[PDB]
Amino acid sequence: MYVKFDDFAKLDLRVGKIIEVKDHPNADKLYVVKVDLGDEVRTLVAGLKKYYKPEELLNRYVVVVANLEPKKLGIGSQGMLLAADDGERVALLMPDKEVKLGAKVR
Amino acid sequence: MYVKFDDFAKLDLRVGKIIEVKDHPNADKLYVVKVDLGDEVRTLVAGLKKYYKPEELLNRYVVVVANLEPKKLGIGSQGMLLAADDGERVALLMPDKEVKLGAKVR
Repeated sequence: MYVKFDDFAKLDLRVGKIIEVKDHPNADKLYVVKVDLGDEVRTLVAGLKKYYKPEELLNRYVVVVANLEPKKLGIGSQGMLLAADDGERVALLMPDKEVKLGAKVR
Repeated sequence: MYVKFDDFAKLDLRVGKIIEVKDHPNADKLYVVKVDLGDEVRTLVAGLKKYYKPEELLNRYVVVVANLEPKKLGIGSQGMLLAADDGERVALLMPDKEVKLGAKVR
């Protein structure tokens, strides 16, 4: 279903860096990662335990929907990391080069 | 400004592969690329002439807002490739691993 440009612009996609990956004590397959957006530190709950080992996620440049309305998952989460998934594999999005943390995706 | 989850779900972010990069005769800095979404072939107008040489964009796995309402830019365009930009550099988003073309980003 076609989406209008403003419907896209409403989203604030930013580039961030995962600073901490901790296990979410209150959910089996969720990780509680902290993302560094340069001016702020978004801590969000992401389900990547099944596809990523903490060692892999740390220091990774990821893409997050920064302005997603805060939620309580267990623990407080704000935003989500984007990753593609072809029903089989799950692969996080990332810039092809490094950029100022908090870089606007458009 | 907080965005509701459905406001995010409205968008169809897909992984695609750039099959062709041609110069847009009717605009200085625009490229007219064709993206392979696996089941379809989205041809969209992207302004990357300034940051990417055709040789670099070809065979690249990129992320596109598939369901963006078709537009006439000059030439017909549907959707747009996502790239981060810290006001200086411009870096396309891409999966960290390869995935079925047309893979849903979420």
